Amino acid sequence: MIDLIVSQGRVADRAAWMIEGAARTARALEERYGLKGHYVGEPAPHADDDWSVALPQARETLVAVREAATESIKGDNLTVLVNNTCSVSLATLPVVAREHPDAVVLYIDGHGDFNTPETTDTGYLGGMVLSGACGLWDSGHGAGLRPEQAVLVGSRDIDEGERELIRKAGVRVIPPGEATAQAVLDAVKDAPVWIHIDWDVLEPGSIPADYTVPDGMLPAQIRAVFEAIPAERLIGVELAELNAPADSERAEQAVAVILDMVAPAFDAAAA
Ligand SMILES: [Mg+2]
Ligand SMILES: [Mn+2]
Ligand SMILES: [Mn+2]
Repeated sequence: MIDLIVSQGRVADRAAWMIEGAARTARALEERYGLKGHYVGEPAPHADDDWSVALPQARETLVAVREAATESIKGDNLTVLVNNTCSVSLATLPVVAREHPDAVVLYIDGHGDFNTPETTDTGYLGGMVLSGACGLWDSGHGAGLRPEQAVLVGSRDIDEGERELIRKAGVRVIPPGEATAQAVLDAVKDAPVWIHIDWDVLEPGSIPADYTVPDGMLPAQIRAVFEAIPAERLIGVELAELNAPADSERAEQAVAVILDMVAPAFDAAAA
């Protein structure tokens, strides 16, 4: 079955509606699969604070997400986190790597999220998530994820400094035009799999752009990844960074696309 965990506490959010987007996504999953989410954390307004300020502010939410994710990973169900920001994964990825040292993390994101305190241009915690989990810097919530076990999927237009940190650490990158289901399966080999998704990986707007080559990943490419990962091997899935206001038509349309992408994996786990 499925364990649904929903972050609703601020974790460095610089966007206005990602807590609301997480809630609406969770609601759609509850209605479709007959689930009741475990909601963690208290909302707070977005702000452009430095990671050194935002990170301590988020400690209570991160600790609570860590303990909820730990219980789920140790059990028998599919762990599904609907997270406001990628930074929630500073708490979950060290758990994944500890409980499943052989897991491959598919970090599906238009960005690398591999900055350190020394290299970040913007101070944003969300751009430091994968490097933190891999121990390039100390988030205060552990590390232990081998960069050799992390695969960035859909990332593009990466700052050349950050791209060299990624390369030196051994993180593989599969850009959108290479990110077929088979390309992703070849990267995973026989490993159990954790999927982390930042929706900015998706090609914006124009749903049937039939005569142009997309720069981002298409919804069909994400679905093909969820179709291809065997249910027995899937440890869990994180859905992050839907920026859409509560009760907006936009949020209703967005979660319908999300449910279509994740259905192969979630339908199988619910059986
Ligand atoms: Mg499980
Ligand atoms: Mn991200
Ligand atoms: Mn991103």
